[PDB]
Amino acid sequence: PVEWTPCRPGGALCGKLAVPVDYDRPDGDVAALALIRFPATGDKIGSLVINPGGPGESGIEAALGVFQTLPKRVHERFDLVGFDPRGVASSRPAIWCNSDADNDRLRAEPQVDYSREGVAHIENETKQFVGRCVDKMGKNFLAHVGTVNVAKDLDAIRAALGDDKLTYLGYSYGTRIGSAYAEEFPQRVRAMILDGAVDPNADPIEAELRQAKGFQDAFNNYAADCAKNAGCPLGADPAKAVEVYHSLVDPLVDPDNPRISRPARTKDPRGLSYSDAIVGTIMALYSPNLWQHLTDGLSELVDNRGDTLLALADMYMRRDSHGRYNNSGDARVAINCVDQPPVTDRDKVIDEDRRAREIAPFMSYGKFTGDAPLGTCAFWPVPPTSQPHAVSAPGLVPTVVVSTTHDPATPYKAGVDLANQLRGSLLTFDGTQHTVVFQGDSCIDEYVTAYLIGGTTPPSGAKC
Ligand SMILES: *[C@](O)(C(=O)OC)[C@H](CC(C)C)NC(=O)[C@H](CCCCN)NC(=O)[C@H](Cc1ccccc1)NC(O)O
Repeated sequence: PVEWTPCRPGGALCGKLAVPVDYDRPDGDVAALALIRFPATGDKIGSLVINPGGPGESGIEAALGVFQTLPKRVHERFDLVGFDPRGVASSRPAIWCNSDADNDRLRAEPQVDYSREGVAHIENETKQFVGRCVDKMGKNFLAHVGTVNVAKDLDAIRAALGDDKLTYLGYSYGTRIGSAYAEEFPQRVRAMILDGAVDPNADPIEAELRQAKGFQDAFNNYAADCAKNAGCPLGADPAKAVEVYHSLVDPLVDPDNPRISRPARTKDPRGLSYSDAIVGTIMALYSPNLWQHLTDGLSELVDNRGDTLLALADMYMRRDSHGRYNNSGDARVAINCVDQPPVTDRDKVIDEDRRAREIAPFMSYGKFTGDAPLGTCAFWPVPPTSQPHAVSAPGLVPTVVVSTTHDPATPYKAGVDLANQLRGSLLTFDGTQHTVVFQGDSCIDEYVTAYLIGGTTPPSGAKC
C-alpha cells in the first residue's frame, strides 16, 4: 500500500515503494523508490507517468519543471506522477562512486592526450574509480540496476497507483525505459509517448558516431545563427567557426605538454579546464535556450574568462552552488554498463576515435594519436543485464514516438526506427533541440493531449 505524505511547489504528494533488488531473489533486500503525485484537477482517467531519462535524471526533478509547462486540460484528467528510479538521488539506496573531490579532480584535466601514457593514465583512473563503487555499493546490487529490473519496478508502480493500464511519457533514456516495459507488459499499457528516442537494436559504436555528427550538426547550426548576429565571437564566417572555436579553446591546454591545463580566469576559484570548456558547449547544444549563454562564454574566452562556460558544465554535471553534485554522474555509468555489453575490443575503439575526430572536429583536440582509451564500461564487473536487439512488442496500443529533426543527443533517425520497431505513430519537430514536449510549443502539445486523453494519433507523417 502507498501512504502519501506532504513534503513542501504545487499540490504535491510524496511516497516510497518497496521493490526487490533481484527479481529472481524476491526475499532478501529492498529498495525504496522516491515518488511524487500531482493530483488531477477534473475528471480523471488516471495517472500519467513521466521519466526524464538520463539515465540518472531525477524523476522528482523533471516532474516540477514539467508541472509549470503542463497543458491546462492534461492537468485536469491526470495525476502527473514522477519518480526517482532505483538508485536515483532520493531513491534509496543511491549510487555513490566518486566523491566531490573525485569529480573536480577529474574535470581539472583537459583529457586530450591519447599517447600510450596518456591512455595509460585514464584507464588507471577508470580502474581506481570502479573500485570505489563496489567498495561503497556491493557488486551484487550493481548487476540488478539494469533497466530490465527498472521495468519490473515501473510495473509495481502502476499497481501502487490503482491504474490498470499505464499512461507514460519518456524523455531520452526514458524512451529506452518505455520500450523495456513495453516489451514487458504490452497489455498493461494504456497509452504511451516517447520523446528523444533510443534504439536497442543499434550497434553501440555506430550510435556514438551518430551522436558525434549530431552535435557537430548542432554546432554548425548555432554558429550559423550567431554569425548572423552582431559581433559573433566566432566571427560572422560560419565556415571558419570551428577554427575560431579552436582558436578560443586550444590555449586552455599547454601546446607542449598535453597533461597541463591552462585554465581561463573565473570569479569561481576553479578557472576553466579544456574538459569543461567542451562540456559547457555540449550543454548549450542541447537546447537553443542556452545559445546566448554560449555566445557569452565564448566572448569570455575571447577576453580570457570562462565563467559562463563554467556554469554550463555544472548544469550538465548538476554540481550545485555549494559544489555538491547529485549522483547523476555515477548513476549514468552504472546503468549504461548493465544495460548492454561493453566494447571489449581495443581496435574498434581506436578506430571509432579516428573516425569521430573527422566527424566532429570541434570536439577533437589537436592530433589523432593512433590510440584511444576503452570506454569505462569495458571495465565493468557485473555483466550486461540486457541485450541490443530489435524491439518485439506485438499487441501494443498505438503510441507516439517523437524525434526532432536536428536533435544532437538522440538523433532523428533514432525516433524513426523505434517507431517502425513499434509500428506506432511518429511526431516530428523541426528543430535542433533535444526533446521539446511541454516546452512552450502549442502544436506538439495539441497532438500529445489528443493522443493522451483522446487516444488520437497524429496522421500519417504528421509534422508540426
Ligand atoms: C537523455 O536521456 C537526456 O537528455 O537526459 C538528460 C539522453 C539519452 C541519450 C544518451 C542521448 N542522455 C543525455 O543526453 C546525457 C545527459 C545527462 C546530463 C545530466 N547529468 N548525456 C550523454 O549521454 C552524453 C552525451 C554526449 C554525447 C556525445 C558527446 C558528448 C556527450 N554521452 C557521453 O557520455 O558519451
